[PDB]
Amino acid sequence: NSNICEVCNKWGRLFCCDTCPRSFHEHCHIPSVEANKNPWSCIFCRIKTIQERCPESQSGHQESEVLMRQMLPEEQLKCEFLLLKVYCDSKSCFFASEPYYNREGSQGPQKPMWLNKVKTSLNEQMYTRVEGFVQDMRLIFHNHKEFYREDKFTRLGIQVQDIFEKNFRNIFAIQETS
Ligand SMILES: [Zn+2]
Ligand SMILES: [Zn+2]
Ligand SMILES: [Zn+2]
Repeated sequence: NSNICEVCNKWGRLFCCDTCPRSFHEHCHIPSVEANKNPWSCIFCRIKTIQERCPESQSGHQESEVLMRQMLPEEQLKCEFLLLKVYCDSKSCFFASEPYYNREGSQGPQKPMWLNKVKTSLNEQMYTRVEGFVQDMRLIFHNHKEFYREDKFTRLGIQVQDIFEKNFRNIFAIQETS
């Protein structure tokens, strides 16, 4: 196994996947690494199994159909994995914890949102459709862009949204378009 967390790239108290060489901090993996379970397989491996069991699941889909899916166990896992992919980028730090807003010439968003809040919401099974999770994720970056206006810091929201969107299209097998 790797000797650094797959998500944050640091060493520490690491749990190793039995079916692949990746390793994780307890609360870096999503869901948090399970108490017992020998052997244990990471989210990466669980996602690869879904694909392998239903090869046609990789055929293109329309975003509108994906959003309307109910959050059955496979969709729950796909959203957990998508969230984890965002935490894998170091720029996610800006979006992880609860924000506050006090900048001359700007007003804070009406509905603040952050990654740890989406993570708690997934853990608590608060989303009934994929659309609820995707809407909160896109709201994180939209709030950032509107608040930071012409400050160059706005770019961090564009960057981390691009990671989210590329991974959304991959994980949910969105039909490729020009
Ligand atoms: Zn970690
Ligand atoms: Zn694995
Ligand atoms: Zn099949």
